Amino acid sequence: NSLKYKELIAGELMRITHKLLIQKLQQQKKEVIIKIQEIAKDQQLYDTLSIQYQVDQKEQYYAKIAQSLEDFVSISALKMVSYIYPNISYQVSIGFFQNILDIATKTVKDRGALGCNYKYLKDKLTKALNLQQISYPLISESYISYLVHLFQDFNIIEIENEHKFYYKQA
Ligand SMILES: [Mg+2]
Repeated sequence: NSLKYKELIAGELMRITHKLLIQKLQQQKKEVIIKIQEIAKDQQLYDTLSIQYQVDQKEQYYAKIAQSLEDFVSISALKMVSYIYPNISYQVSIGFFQNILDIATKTVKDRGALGCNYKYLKDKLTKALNLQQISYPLISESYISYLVHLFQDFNIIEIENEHKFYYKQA
């Protein structure tokens, strides 16, 4: 029930949904529908849910996914269209995720030659979505790295290989 754990779950779900959304668009008519069984096929999601819950059985794994996805419904990123297992599936709002891409693009573009880092972009996305009706952020660090890497694969962003390190003061 911690706010940090909710964010970590929601961020894996954000990536998965965006990944499915982009796959479906390429292979195709107007709407994109994803099954809960397709959302479930991600190792990090399973590993993240396995931190606090027993999700070795599918139904229990699916239950906990449906629970975390209720917040996605209330912010209009998804809409449930089939309710009765084995047919639990959702329509993805293409505007919601395109808006995420518009905001990410503008944030990094306005920085120009100074550029920015992963925290900055995360705070900026979150401030600009302004989803105060949930009470934890949906944007995790792992979702931001997936976006940054996606942008790099489309030649939009160049990632620096330099890192800072510090002497540990005894
Ligand atoms: Mg993620």
